[PDB]
Amino acid sequence: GPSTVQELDLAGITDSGLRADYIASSQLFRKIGRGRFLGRYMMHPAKRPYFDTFFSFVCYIDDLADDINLSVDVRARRLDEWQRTYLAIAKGEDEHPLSLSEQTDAALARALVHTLRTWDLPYLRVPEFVDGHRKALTTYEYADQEELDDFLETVTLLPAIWINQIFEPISEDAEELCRHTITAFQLLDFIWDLREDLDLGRLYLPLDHLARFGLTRADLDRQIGSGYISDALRELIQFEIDIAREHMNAGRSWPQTLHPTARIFMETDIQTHDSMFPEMIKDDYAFFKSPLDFVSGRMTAKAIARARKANQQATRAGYRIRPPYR
Amino acid sequence: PSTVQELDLAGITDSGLRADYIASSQLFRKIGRGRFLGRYMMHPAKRPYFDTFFSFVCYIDDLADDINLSVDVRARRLDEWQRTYLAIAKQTDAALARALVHTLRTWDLPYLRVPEFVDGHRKALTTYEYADQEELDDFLETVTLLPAIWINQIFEPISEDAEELCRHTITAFQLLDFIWDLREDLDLGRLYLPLDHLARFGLTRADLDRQIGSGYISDALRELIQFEIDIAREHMNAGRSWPQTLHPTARIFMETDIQTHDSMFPEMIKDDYAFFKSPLDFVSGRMIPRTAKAIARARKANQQATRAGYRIRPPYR
Ligand SMILES: CC1=C(C[C@@H](C)O)c2[nH]c3ccccc3c2C(=O)C1=O
Ligand SMILES: CC1=C(C[C@@H](C)O)c2[nH]c3ccccc3c2C(=O)C1=O
Repeated sequence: GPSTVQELDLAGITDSGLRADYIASSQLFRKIGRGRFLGRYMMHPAKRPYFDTFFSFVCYIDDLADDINLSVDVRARRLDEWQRTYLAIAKGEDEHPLSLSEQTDAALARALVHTLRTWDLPYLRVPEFVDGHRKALTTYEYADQEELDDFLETVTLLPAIWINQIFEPISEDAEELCRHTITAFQLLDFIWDLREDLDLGRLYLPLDHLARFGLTRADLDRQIGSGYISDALRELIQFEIDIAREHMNAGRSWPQTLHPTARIFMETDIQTHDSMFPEMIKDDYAFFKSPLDFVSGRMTAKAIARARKANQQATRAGYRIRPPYR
Repeated sequence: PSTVQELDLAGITDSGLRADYIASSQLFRKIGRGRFLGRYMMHPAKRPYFDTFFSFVCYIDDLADDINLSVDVRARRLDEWQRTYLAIAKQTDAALARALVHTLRTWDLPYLRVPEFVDGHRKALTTYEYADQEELDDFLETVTLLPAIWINQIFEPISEDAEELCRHTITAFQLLDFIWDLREDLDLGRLYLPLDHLARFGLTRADLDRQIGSGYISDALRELIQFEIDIAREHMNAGRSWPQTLHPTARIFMETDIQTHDSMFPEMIKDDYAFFKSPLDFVSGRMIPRTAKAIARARKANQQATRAGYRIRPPYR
């Protein structure tokens, strides 16, 4: 964009090879993150290379894990291939990527290592996130909350608490409010995608939550999208929504514990996910009874103008991003 | 107004067929990534057909383009989808295929020629540049214009001229896409501007690879870019009246699509082609205010069509 050179210059990212990897990672985020990419313009320009690269990493691994053209075994192999490339770059054994996928892997890895080391994040623990995705690929149900927490801690919350530091907290409360907020987002995703995930063979609601309402997995498979849900399924849906609400409410202060330059982004992201609640609930949970055809809370202009002012003011008040890793 | 209610309006009552349409519509929602967002402007009774057709084009495009698979594996997988389709024309693979067959037969389209579209993607897999317009035309004809002239029929033309206006318009959209996504296609190793157009200005692929997105472009590259833009704009101006040759229910869809693509030209040219000098920051297929308003006007125009007495195409059976 008209400000990409401004962004890399403000961050002090001047090596020509490193700049190219940041740009490649940002373009990959544009392509895969799509609407999420526009959130970059709620961030301070000097912060955007790191915001882009971190989101790019999470979105890209998601995309490998979700690619409908690959079997689960081929997805697991692609995750292994990315992890191998990442670790080699992280350890300085760097290989020489040949294929397009290998080149993409390596460019993201090089920018990511630099981003994580810039922010004193545990760059050598990235494989734990990847392992969590690889495990999720062959995990089709969760017996109880403890089992679901394994997925949430490794796939959802590990990267969340890392980007939380890039948001530059101003109070010690931030990590815990981060965990509640992103948990709520992730639980919202499970509820919203219930039909699709069930069609993929995956139940992200804990089996003992179904048991509490006398329901089996087969009950859910038959009813979601069927035209009819039972009273017991309505109460289970309401149960899971209430869990999401409580996490959203327990994390509501998160934006106020973040640097002013990250606050509008997360205020806007919270509002966007908040809009999922009435869409799933209204018209006696019509969302779950039929495949509905509508433009949802996503598929942001006002926020960007407010952010542009907030970012200019931050700079004039002496905001200075920390220097890039050498 | 749910997918179930749209299938009801279309008269599609077979339970297995309905489930196949629902699957094709869910797939389109999943993978579409903002392509064909005008789907929301179509008359609800026709959405099962449009969603199945778009799902088909998106799915094959994405499979051919997925660099998580080798080119050789993508050719095999394209070939396998081809053979499965034809076999059915006589698991999500079979659902899409059954819905596609039914959509195509409902509209008197040559449903047995679907493999020519798949096979054109198969051939482009191993093609990384085109010597001239003639070689590029071979690619346009099977991958781009073959499905365009089929969905044209589903738009219910009111004049034989629709097919030619369709060809002009979609050719302009496709050419525009090559220019707009030049940086990404180059990164993926694909040059969609014919080699002899480069030569006209003394340029090689290395020049484009070096300059696009670098902060600098040469006068020769400016000229090549304007040359390709002029070709696309010529097609856009020739095909622009296409909606006036379509049933009124299809007009806001294509009027808005034409207008959105027409918006791309000044974005690419303004400020001395700044578009080509830095990395792209545009996200395609988003629900901007313009589009939302169009969907609102289309809702009212589709209700007017029904009040005027719009007979729904009888589904194939
Ligand atoms: C930073 C961030 C994060 C943290 C991420 C970059 O690691 C996030 N994780 C999610 C899991 C499911 C649904 C939404 C999210 C999100 C966000 O929306 C978000 O802004
Ligand atoms: C019907 C249709 C079509 C016809 C397609 C459904 O066969 C189309 N082909 C394209 C190639 C490159 C960029 C845009 C298009 C489009 C459209 O935008 C469109 O509406």
